Order: sequence, then C-alpha cells, then structure tokens
Amino acid sequence: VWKDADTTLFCASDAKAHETEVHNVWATHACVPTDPNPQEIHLENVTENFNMWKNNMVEQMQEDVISLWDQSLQPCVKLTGGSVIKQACPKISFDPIPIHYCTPAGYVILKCNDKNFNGTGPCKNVSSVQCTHGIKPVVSTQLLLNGSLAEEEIIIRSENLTNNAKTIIVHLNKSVEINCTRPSNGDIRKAYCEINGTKWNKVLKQVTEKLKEHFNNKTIIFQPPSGGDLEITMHSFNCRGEFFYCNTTQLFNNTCINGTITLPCKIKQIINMWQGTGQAMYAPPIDGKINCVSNITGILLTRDGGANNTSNETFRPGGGNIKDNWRSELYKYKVVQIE
Ligand SMILES: NC(=[NH2+])NC[C@H]1Cc2ccccc2[C@@H]1NC(=O)C(=O)Nc1ccc(Cl)c(F)c1
Ligand SMILES: *[C@@H]1O[C@H](CO)[C@@H](O)[C@H](O)[C@H]1NC(C)=O
Ligand SMILES: *[C@@H]1O[C@H](CO)[C@@H](O)[C@H](O)[C@H]1NC(C)=O
Ligand SMILES: *[C@@H]1O[C@H](CO)[C@@H](O)[C@H](O)[C@H]1NC(C)=O
Ligand SMILES: *[C@@H]1O[C@H](CO)[C@@H](O)[C@H](O)[C@H]1NC(C)=O
Ligand SMILES: *[C@@H]1O[C@H](CO)[C@@H](O)[C@H](O)[C@H]1NC(C)=O
Ligand SMILES: *[C@@H]1O[C@H](CO)[C@@H](O)[C@H](O)[C@H]1NC(C)=O
Ligand SMILES: *[C@@H]1O[C@H](CO)[C@@H](O)[C@H](O)[C@H]1NC(C)=O
Ligand SMILES: *[C@@H]1O[C@H](CO)[C@@H](O)[C@H](O)[C@H]1NC(C)=O
Repeated sequence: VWKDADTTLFCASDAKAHETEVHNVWATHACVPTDPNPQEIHLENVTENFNMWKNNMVEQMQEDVISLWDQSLQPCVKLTGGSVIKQACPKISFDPIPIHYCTPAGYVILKCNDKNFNGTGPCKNVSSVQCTHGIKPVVSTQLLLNGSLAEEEIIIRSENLTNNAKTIIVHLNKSVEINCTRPSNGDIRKAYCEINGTKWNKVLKQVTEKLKEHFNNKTIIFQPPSGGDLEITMHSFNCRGEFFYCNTTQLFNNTCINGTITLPCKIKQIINMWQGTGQAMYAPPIDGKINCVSNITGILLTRDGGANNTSNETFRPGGGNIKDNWRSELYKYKVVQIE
C-alpha cells in the first residue's frame, strides 16, 4: 500500500577516497557505497502515474550539485547579489562520477520501464528499487552530455508542447560523439569541438521526423538562439575545470538534412552562474592539451512563438535551467511511501 510522497533522499557512489578529483572527494564525504547486489522488483498488473516535471527528486539532486560546486569550484571573484567576494581559487581536478539516489526505510522508488515513456501519465510496466541508476551530474546547456539513452525511439519530452515557453527535452536513442579540444602551444582561450557530421545529420533528421508526429506534420525548422546571454546562445559546459563556450550554428543548420564539423569555442573565466543570479570570475586555463570527448545524449529546444498561421515550426537550442538536465535522467522514477 503506497502513496506519492517526498522524503529526504541519500546518495551512493563508487568514489575513491584517495582521489583529489572533486566529485570523488564530495561523494566520499557525502554518499555511501553502492549496493553490489541491488534488487529490482517487477509489479504485475499495476499502472502508476508519473510526472517528471513535478518531482522532488529533481530538487534534491540540484541541491547536491549546488553544494558540490560551492565547495569545489570556487571563483576568485563572486558577485552574488549586491556584494563582492574575493577569495582563493586554485585549479582543481574535475570529472563527474555517477551518483545514485536512494530512499530511506519506509519508502521506495518506483521506476517506469515502458520503453516509449514520455515522462508524464500512466506507466504499464512499473517496478520498485532501492536506488536509481548512477547519474553523472553533468552541467551543460543546449546538448545533454554523457547521460542515458532512450531505449527504442527518440523521445520528445515537455511539460506541455502547445506552450512554447516550456523547454523541450529531446531524448536520443543513439549517441553522437563530440570531441572538444584546447590545444597546447597564441590564444590560450581558443578551442574547437569536432563532431562526425554524417552521424549528426542522420540523427537530426530523425528528430525532425519525431517532432512532426507531435506537431501535426508541420515543417520542422532549426535556428540559432535569438538572444540571451552567452551561456545559452552557445553550448556551454565544463571540461577538466575549464568553462567551454561553443558555437553550434553548424549543428543547427537545416541544409544538410557530411564531413567533420568543427565548432569554434572559447574558454571563459567570467561566467553567469547556473546556480542563479550572479556572475563569477575563474582563473585562466591550465597549460597543456585540454580535452573532453563526450556523448551527446539529449538536446534542449525552445520553440518559436507566433507561428500558428503558418505551416512552420521553428526550434532553437536552449537550456539554462539545470533542473532540466537532471529531469532528463530522473523522469523514470517517483518516490512513494509504504505503509
Ligand atoms: N542568471 C543567472 N546567472 N542564473 C540563472 C539561471 C537560470 C536560467 C533560466 C533560463 C535561462 C538562463 C538561466 C540561468 N542559467 C545560467 O546562468 C547558466 O546556465 N550558466 C551556466 C554556467 C556554466 C555552465 Cl558550464 C553552464 F552549463 C551554464
Ligand atoms: C531511433 O528512433 C528512430 C525513431 O525516432 C528510429 O527510426 C530508429 O530506428 C532508432 N534508432 C536506433 C539507433 O535504434
Ligand atoms: C505523454 O503521454 C501522455 C498521455 O499518455 C500525453 O498526455 C502527453 O501529451 C505526452 N507528452 C508528450 C510531450 O508527448
Ligand atoms: C498548454 O499550453 C497551452 C498554450 O499556452 C495552454 O492553452 C494550456 O493551458 C496548456 N495545457 C495545460 C494542460 O495546461
Ligand atoms: C580528439 O581530438 C583530437 C583530434 O582533433 C585528438 O588528439 C584526440 O585523440 C581525439 N580523440 C578522439 C577520441 O577522437
Ligand atoms: C563518421 O560517420 C560515418 C557514418 O556514420 C562513419 O561511417 C565513419 O566511419 C565516421 N568517420 C569517422 C569519425 O571515422
Ligand atoms: C503525417 O503523415 C502521414 C501521411 O503522410 C499520416 O499518416 C499521419 O497521420 C500524419 N501525422 C500527423 C499529421 O500527425
Ligand atoms: C556563431 O558563429 C557564427 C559564425 O557564422 C556567428 O555568425 C554567430 O553570430 C555566432 N553565435 C554567437 C553566439 O556568437
Ligand atoms: C563525458 O565522459 C567522458 C568519458 O568519461 C569524459 O572524458 C568527459 O570529461 C565527460 N564530459 C563532460 C562534459 O564532463
């Protein structure tokens, strides 16, 4: 006998105590070991309702990542709400590790196993677990990096598609590599990312096909972001502690719907913080080759307003609300209380 409930969750990880990598240190102090023999239980003949858009798990993971980042990536200058904070800022070691979220006694996590599950409504194949799978707290905009894949078809997610103010999460079923590089000795801040364009265009082809199923077979057009700050108009993310800002115009160019695509990037020290309402200044990049190779696993889209009287829909890449990054992995779970 169970009902929807929110409770305070705990985490589990495979953090190495000896590692100075800042996620390992965090999890070492803040999580417990993973259960080497987790036990999923499948529930016959039970339908359960889910709502990825209103899920307290999402608020708890966000709290964790804000706390991880507050203790490990301190800027030299923090400008948060009418104040200024000069403070030390050494270069650190940085590479996200999977984190599991688990329920305490009296509770359990239900997991939606339906393979087309769009994140809202009823779920036919529901099971129960002590813990979610391990989720890398990857902070980025525009493209979801190193997450999980949709198991069958590309899946379109949104709290309400008819409403264009609401972000769309596209869940890929086949990842595409993005190889990102700040080459060593010029412009220390200069970088690029490379993507196999044959792969990428075949995927963007399939996404347009999918979007037409939700938008009445209208014509699907991709465009670069309108305005907003740099963290949004570009694919922004963190690579070995460096904040990379990448121009995705070539990713979102409806024409090619074939070779290596080279996105130009710039490392920035001054940034608008994702944790909200404030800019921070970080230290200049470490020397040497700086490289992250990442799996693109989702896309974040914002749809254009005012296209009702045409046969077009226009999608621009978006993001900015990091809560949605965690929703893209947490959509398949809801906490319930047992009695
Ligand atoms: N204005 C701010 N200051 N923070 C507020 C967030 C919330 C929000 C909602 C919609 C659109 C943009 C934003 C702001 N998000 C960002 O500042 C942001 O996401 N920046 C950020 C910063 C660093 C990295 Cl690696 C990254 F991926 C993102
Ligand atoms: C991904 O989904 C599309 C439909 O959206 C489907 O046509 C295709 O077969 C899937 N690709 C993979 C890798 O299974
Ligand atoms: C998800 O499925 C539900 C009904 O099962 C439907 O109401 C909703 O429109 C779907 N969401 C999206 C974004 O496709
Ligand atoms: C979805 O958005 C549309 C457009 O704003 C709006 O008419 C409607 O109220 C929303 N749907 C729901 C279920 O609230
Ligand atoms: C990624 O980028 C560069 C080539 O531009 C190279 O040094 C590195 O080995 C590449 N890695 C992969 C996995 O392609
Ligand atoms: C790029 O993609 C094409 C088609 O997906 C593939 O056949 C080719 O091997 C790839 N090129 C690279 C990066 O080796
Ligand atoms: C899109 O096109 C096919 C016919 O070409 C049709 O079967 C399907 O109903 C259409 N989908 C819509 C409008 O959602
Ligand atoms: C991205 O690069 C293109 C180069 O064609 C440029 O025109 C565009 O304004 C750039 N976007 C941003 C965010 O500066
Ligand atoms: C994605 O995963 C790869 C392999 O673990 C890692 O090298 C890279 O740093 C990750 N990407 C980001 C943006 O954190």
